[PDB]
Formats: sequence, structure tokens, C-alpha cells
Amino acid sequence: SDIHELFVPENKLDHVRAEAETLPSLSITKLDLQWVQVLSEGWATPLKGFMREKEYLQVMHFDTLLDDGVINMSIPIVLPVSAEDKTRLEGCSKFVLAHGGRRVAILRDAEFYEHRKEERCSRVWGTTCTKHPHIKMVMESGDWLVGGDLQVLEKIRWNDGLDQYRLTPLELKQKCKEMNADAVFAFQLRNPVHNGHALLMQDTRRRLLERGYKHPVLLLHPLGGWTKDDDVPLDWRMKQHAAVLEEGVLDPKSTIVAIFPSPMLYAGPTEVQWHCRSRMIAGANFYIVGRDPAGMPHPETKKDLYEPTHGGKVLSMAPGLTSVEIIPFRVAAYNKAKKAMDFYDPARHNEFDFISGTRMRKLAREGENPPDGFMAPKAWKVLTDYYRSLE
Amino acid sequence: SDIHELFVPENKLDHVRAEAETLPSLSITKLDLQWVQVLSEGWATPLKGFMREKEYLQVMHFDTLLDDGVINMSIPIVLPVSAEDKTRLEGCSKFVLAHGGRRVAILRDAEFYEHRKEERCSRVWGTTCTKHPHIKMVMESGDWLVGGDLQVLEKIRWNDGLDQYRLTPLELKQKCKEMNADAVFAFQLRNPVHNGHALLMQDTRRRLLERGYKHPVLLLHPLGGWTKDDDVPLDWRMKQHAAVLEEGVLDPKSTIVAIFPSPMLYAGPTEVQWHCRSRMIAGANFYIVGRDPAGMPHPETKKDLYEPTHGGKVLSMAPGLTSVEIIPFRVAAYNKAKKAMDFYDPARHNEFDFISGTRMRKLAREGENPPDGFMAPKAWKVLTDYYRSLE
Ligand SMILES: OC[C@H]1O[C@@H](O)[C@H](O)[C@@H](O)[C@@H]1O
Ligand SMILES: OC[C@H]1O[C@@H](O)[C@H](O)[C@@H](O)[C@@H]1O
Repeated sequence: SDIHELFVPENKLDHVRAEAETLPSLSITKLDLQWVQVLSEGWATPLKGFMREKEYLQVMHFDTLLDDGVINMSIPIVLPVSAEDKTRLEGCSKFVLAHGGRRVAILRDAEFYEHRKEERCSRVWGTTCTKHPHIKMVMESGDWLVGGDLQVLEKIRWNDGLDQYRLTPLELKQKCKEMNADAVFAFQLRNPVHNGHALLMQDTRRRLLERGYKHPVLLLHPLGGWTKDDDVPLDWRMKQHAAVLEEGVLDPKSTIVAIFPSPMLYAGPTEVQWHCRSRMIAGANFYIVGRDPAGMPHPETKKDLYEPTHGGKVLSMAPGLTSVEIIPFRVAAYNKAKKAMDFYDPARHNEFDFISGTRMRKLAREGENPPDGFMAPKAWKVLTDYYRSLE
Repeated sequence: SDIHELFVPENKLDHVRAEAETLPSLSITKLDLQWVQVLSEGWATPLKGFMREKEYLQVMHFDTLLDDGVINMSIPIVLPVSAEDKTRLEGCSKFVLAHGGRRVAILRDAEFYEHRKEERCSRVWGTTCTKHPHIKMVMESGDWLVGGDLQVLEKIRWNDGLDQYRLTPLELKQKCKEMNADAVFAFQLRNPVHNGHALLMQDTRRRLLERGYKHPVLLLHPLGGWTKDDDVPLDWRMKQHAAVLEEGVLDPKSTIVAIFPSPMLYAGPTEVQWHCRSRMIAGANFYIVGRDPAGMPHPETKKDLYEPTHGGKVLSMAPGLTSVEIIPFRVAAYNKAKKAMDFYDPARHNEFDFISGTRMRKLAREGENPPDGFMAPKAWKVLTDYYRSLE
């Protein structure tokens, strides 16, 4: 239940920042900096920094963290570095990480070890398909990894108008306490919210009320780190979600909308454990699985990279998630009879019309609306503005 | 710990055999039959048969078996089937497995699930390199897997003159008991034994005696399931090991020589867990790691597929191996100062000369002998007969 943040104390920051100007420095990428944000805020509690070699091995082979207890940790959080930089910095026991001209953190007692890229991609993604857009970034990175104790100077801000939504796990716990929450149920997502998603979240709220929880709180938690090129961008998704809440499709008085700062791997059942354990750190006792969670189509062939039931099955078997209950995904679809979203029943297959993201883009392209009741009208209007902005 | 064998009771065999002639049958390969042998003898205790879907997933993602407790199980033991055979047998709750005209086992309450071959190879081997000889067998197998409860009619014999060495875990425990063993230390291997290997085993015996064990027993345990084309064949290796024992380089009075019936995957750190946990089932309290354990050169390039320290590091971190102590590998080499083998010390680098398997084959090719003290003379003569037999 403890959260291990990695920030310098407030009262020491001005002095610490002043001194770090003298240390040798290592330039990191934007993706690396998003991982520094993830580490800094305690999402990967109790990691002390970028993973050392033994931590990396245990994650890759067992999906658990080096610890006297059992802690779920299924994805590597590692910092790739060039051979040149390894040569320069090995044996330096205290150096700075910098990005965009700013010194953002100090890495202490660093160790350098081989980045065996093909093995990492095979074991984490279950493929080494070079066209996968996140695998491509790993394959292009340096041949070494550096792990160590990380101390982060201050909260990583992006200054894009969305930092107000980038809450830390501690801040989310404080917000839930202010709402007198006695159940926190989380929904991970990377797409617009339609009324089938909403139906799932409303069904979960209803089920928790019937169990006797007095104040269940929905944590609507869109991912906002690196995503692939064909996802709707984060700022447009936040506008769309805001429209859903303003329409009352989800109730603002029992919902927290916040951005989860992690890069997305699109690693299917390996990554859904990460999506779950991070919401657990933020206090969620309940986790709603999505459709094809963390999945994507195999490039070139367009067939599903992962088997669509494996995320839920693996999450149900995973070690170190004892404090969270998995809420199964339930297919919803537009019911032509009720003119409304409803849970799908194969015993009534012919009543239901499915609407995918490609369908929505094609609908906007012809200036069409989806069926009435598929999406809150102001939220649909946000999406048509997005597609229009693509000209 | 209990061993869960899968054999039909003695008193029932003649009856069950007579009945199984009427059941629908599924033809399995030689490799499959070697896995039936592994399963039947309890090496994969407490597996009940070929892995069901949820067992398979937990193995691939977590290296542990579906459990009430935590049990190490890092490799899939699965039965591939063609789509035609799946169509024929799904819903059949009791059918036989057959090979070479013999009905060898009954599979009960079978379930069929997709063989996602690329994902299996990526997660288990950390590569999908097609040319890896065991990966090629997986890639060429059927598109379905079948799991279920397996009942094996009788001990799988190969009738090649080596069945006397293929002892079950129960038989190994009984043999150790007959020797009044109070420590059993196991050495996995797939190659000839030279006097560096022997030095490691003799040093381990010495250390166990100094800890106060009165009767430590060496389990010299060559693997004898499927191996790749360029390994010395099993019958030649057993002749070579017998020569080492007859020369007294290892003491027959405190050594058990037996054949471990598992196919070899050559999957490095994933497979060394399997090599260790199987010896644990047979009662080994101590497990000596070899050099580059379960490794092989990447085909085409010929560099090491795995990082040579990872097998020992991963084994030290693995869950479910609490009752085994890992004895670290120590490099030995031919010391030119004296002439015996000796543990390598970089501080005396120039005294030592290494002798690989390629070096031994080239030595035989020119009719040359290795240095005096590298290998027992009778055992070297076995190897020169082997190399000569390939003309
Ligand atoms: O998810 C945050 C951002 O990540 C970038 O990698 C994507 O290209 C953007 O569209 C997205 O808004
Ligand atoms: O290890 C048992 C046998 O397996 C076969 O696959 C190899 O080709 C033989 O050389 C070996 O003796």
C-alpha cells in the first residue's frame, strides 16, 4: 500500500538542482523521459530506478520483481545507452540525465549491461516483428542498458495544457479519499469512449453498489505516454472524454478522469499486467479489462498479434495482484430493437450492429452520424472535428 | 516430496491394454513419445498429462505450474495435433495415443486449443530463428495442441541396450537409499566427460564431505531424449562415461550413472530451470551448473544464442526451487605447469590451455592425443572410435 516516489525533497530541490549542474550528464530521449516520469511517481513501486541486470532478468523470465516478497512487474523499464556513452560513464557513481537542455534526474551507483535486443523483444512481445512500432524503437536503441538508483528533481511537466490531468498515485489516492470512495474501479483505454464502454463502466458501478459499497469511484484512466501513429491523439481523446462526462453518460460526481503517463508497448497479455498493477498502486481495488487488451494487428498481415482471450486469462493467473479484483470484459453493441447499446448475446445475434474505429472514421468521412445512442452527441462532434483536422 | 507417476497399475495393465484396442487413436511422433516417457515417470510432477491451455499459459508467462503452491515449470510439455485430427477427436473424452503400431497411453478429458507457434518459440527460446533445430520441429508441427489427463500403459522402452540406464525418479530415490546417501548432487550433460568436468564433480564431493555429509552421491545424468545432429550420440557418450568410471576418475562406489529421458530444447536459461527441477524430483539436493548451460550457437552467424552467465543467474532467482542448492559452474582447464586439469585463474592465464569439442575432433582427425591428464585414456579411446566410425 506504500508508494515509493523518487523525487528530491521539496526543501532540497534548489540546492540539489544547483549542484547537479557540475555532474557529468547523459542525454535521454523523449520516450526515456516518459519512463522517468513513470518511475518518479511510484507507478513501478518499489523499483528504485531504471532496472539493474538482475531485476531485468527476473521481469523477463518470471514477470515478478526482485523483492523479499512477490510483486508483479511484467515489463522492463530500462534505459538504453550507446557504447560511447557506456565507455564515458562506467565507474561514474553519480551522473545526471538530461533532455531538451534540462537536467531532470540523477542516476546513482549505475551498472551497465548488455542490451540483448532480439531476446528482449521476443520474450516481452512474443514476436520480434520488426515492423511493430515499439519493437522498432527498441531495435534502434543503444547496445547497452544502464540501471541504478534514480532521484528525480521535480515533477515532469509537458506544458501542453494536459498536466492538470497527469495525477500521481498519491494524488489519486488523495482525490479518492476526498470523495469518500470505498471502492475504486479503473478502466484503462487508449481510444475514444463510446456508449458500449460506458455501459460496461455503469454495469460495474451498479454491481459494486449491490455488493454494498456506498461510494464506488470510476477511475477513467486514458494512457498518455507514447502511442502508435494511428491512435487518436491524446489531446483529442481528452476532449472527447470530457464531452462524455458533460453529457452525463458517465457521472462526473463519481468519476475521476486522469492521464496515465506510461508509454504503450502494445504487448498484449504481458502489458495488461502492467496496466493492472499500475492502477493497483494508485489505489484501484477493481480493474475492468478491455477488448483485445494492449493488442494490435500484426503489421503487413493485419491479423491480431495476440489471442484475444489471453489478456484476461493471463491477468487472472498472474502473481502479485492479490489486492485487485479483475472485472471481466463484456461485449456491448448497438441494439437495433432497443435503439441503444446493450450487452451482446449470440442467442440474439441479429439485433446487434457493431461499430469499430474504422467504421467511425468512414462515417465521419462521408459526413455520417453513428446510430442514435452509440455515442453522446457532443462527444461525436469532438471526433468529427478531429477527423476534419486531418483534412 | 511425492512423485506423481502416470502409469496404469500392474494388476490392471492386461485388462486396460485389452480394452484400449477399441478406442479411437491418435498417432504421435517419436519426439512426442519421448515427452510421454517424461510425463509418465513423474519428472514433471505434479502435471497430470499434456498441458491444458491454462497450464501452458502460466508456464510461458511465469515459468510456474498451475497450482495451489508455487511449482517451477519453465518449458511447455504439449502435444501438437493437425486440424484434421482435432476435428476428428474433439469431444472424444477418452482416446489412445499410438506410435509405431503400439497403443502407449490413454488421454482423458482432452481439450484442444490453438498452437500459436511463433509466440511459443519467441517466449520459450527468446528467438524465433527458424534454423534452430528444435524450433524447426515446433514450426513444422500441427496448428492445434491437445491437453488432458494421461494414463500410460507401461514403461516406455527403446530396446536399444540402454534401457538399463533409464531409471525413473522413484528408482533413483531407491538407489540413493540403498547407498545410504545423505546428499545427492546432480550433473546434467550432453557431451563427453573430460577431467575438467570430473574436477568440478570431485570438488563438489569434497565440499559436501567437509560440510559434514557422510555419503554424498553423484548423479551423473546425461540427457538422452532428442538431441541436435552435431552432438556425440547417446550410445557413444554412455560408453565414454563408463570408461571414465572404469578408470576411477569418478568413483563407481559413490556415483549413479543414469539417462535423463527428456528431449533437449537448447533454450538456455529457460531450459536450465527444467534441467534442475527434474533432478530435484529425483531427489537431488544439489545441482551443478554447466558451462553455457542448455546453450548453442546461433545458426548461420555462429555466436552464442544466450548470454553465458544468464543460466546461472536465472536459476538463482527462479521460483519453486527452494529444496535445491545450486553449485556454481567453475571453469577448469589444462594446467601446463603441473599437468592435471585445474581450476582456471586469470591471474595465471598463460599456464592454461583450453580444449574444446572441436579441438578434440580435430585431434582425432590427425591421429593425435590430448595432453596427458585431459581425459582418461580408455575414454579418449572411446571417442577416437566414435570419430573413426563416421568414415
Ligand atoms: O499518447 C500521446 C502521444 O504519443 C505520440 O507518440 C502519438 O504520436 C500521439 O498521437 C499521442 O497523442
Ligand atoms: O540424444 C538421443 C539421440 O537423439 C537423436 O536426436 C540424435 O540425432 C542422436 O545422435 C542421439 O543419440
